[PDB]
Amino acid sequence: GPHMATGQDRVVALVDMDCFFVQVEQRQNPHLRNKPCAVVQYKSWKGGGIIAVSYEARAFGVTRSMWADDAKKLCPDLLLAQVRESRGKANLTKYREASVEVMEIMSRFAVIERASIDEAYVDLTSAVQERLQKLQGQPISADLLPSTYIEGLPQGPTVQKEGMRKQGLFQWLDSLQIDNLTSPDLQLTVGAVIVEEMRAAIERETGFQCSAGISHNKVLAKLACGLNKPNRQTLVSHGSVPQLFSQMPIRKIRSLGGKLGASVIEILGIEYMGELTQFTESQLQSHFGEKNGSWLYAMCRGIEHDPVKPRQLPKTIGCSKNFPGKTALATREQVQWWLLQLAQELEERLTKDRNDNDRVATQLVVSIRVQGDKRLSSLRRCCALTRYDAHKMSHDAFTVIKNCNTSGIQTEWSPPLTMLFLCATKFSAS
DNA sequence: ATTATGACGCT
DNA sequence: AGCGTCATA
Ligand SMILES: [Mn+2]
Ligand SMILES: [Mn+2]
Ligand SMILES: [Mn+2]
Repeated sequence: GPHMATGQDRVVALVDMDCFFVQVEQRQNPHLRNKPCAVVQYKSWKGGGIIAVSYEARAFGVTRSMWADDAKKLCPDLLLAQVRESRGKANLTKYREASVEVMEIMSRFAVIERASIDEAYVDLTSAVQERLQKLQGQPISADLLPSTYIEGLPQGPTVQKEGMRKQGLFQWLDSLQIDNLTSPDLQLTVGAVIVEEMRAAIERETGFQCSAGISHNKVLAKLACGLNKPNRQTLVSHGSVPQLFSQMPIRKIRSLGGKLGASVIEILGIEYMGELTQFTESQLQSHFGEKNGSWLYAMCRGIEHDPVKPRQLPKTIGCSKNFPGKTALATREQVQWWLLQLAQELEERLTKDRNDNDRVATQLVVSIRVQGDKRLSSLRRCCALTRYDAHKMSHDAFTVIKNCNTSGIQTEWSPPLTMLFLCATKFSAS
């Protein structure tokens, strides 16, 4: 009774950009605006690989990881923007810099956790308490929530979609008790008001639109965010969880999209998140381990405790390139040339990072893939990173991998390399 | 022959 | 440490 924890202590939001790289290119090139559009890397192999798709183009069935030539079969008028190439490789700097624009705006409202190049979590608990004390028991007007959906509403005793959003919002606000400054539903609502303000600032100041989710933890906020994309935000209350989860495939929850989620389904013979509630914590721990078991037990009830980490900057800076099919590197001079190309991009990004962020990387990780190996990475080795010098870094990288060559004579490289990776890690203040 | 990343868990 | 898992454009 009075003692069951309900995972309602925090207000957490996740803000995620809409079709992010496409918006970055559409801002730069107005001819791409309001069009079926995609962003592609490379060109020669099957038109290049698509990595971002406008919502107009999704309507034709265009997706990420589609070759452009195949996307064009679905959408003949599809417009394309190409990722920059520098030093023989795709260079993502434009999108990393656009990301910083957005992250710096979000940071004006709260400490954020950068979770990808286009999204961040926000713990709004404190900001909500202050807006509530300002409010002075003042009801929250629907006009303060112009792009908010309330998940699960409307319900009970118009065929438009905006009409439905407003009906749900009205039912939600009508049920609220604004008299209680400790009420979780009220706290989420005020959180949503703040996130409207945040999203308006992002669009005003960058031209980019985004979606958001507001809930009591990161997993629910992430799930919420996707429910009404694009250019909308969604509030998932604690009370909405049993209905939401009763038909929610397990794989849709963050961390459960891979082998663990598949094992949950197979071992327990279930399909939906809600079905997990019928197992004891010990049962779940027995199948999935102590940590996963406790996490699942709480998660299926809408409860999760992972903190929003105060980290706005990536903690690693890496450069990677695949060499697929017949382009695999087979000579020493080839390997050394590409290690240098990667190291030069790495130096450029590291030197900028040092100036911007007052830190220095201290470890260099070198990774390669060899032909035949299914695994992402075949080998991973570290060495010291003592100077931001591309020639030193590439020479050092070569030194750490040079023994991988099964060749008898030194000039050939075998088995051929299908991936090179350089990553700077272990930052210290400077 | 999607690729280019980036965080965190295990032992 | 090195490997594996899961994730995002
Ligand atoms: Mn996005
Ligand atoms: Mn995202
Ligand atoms: Mn995506």
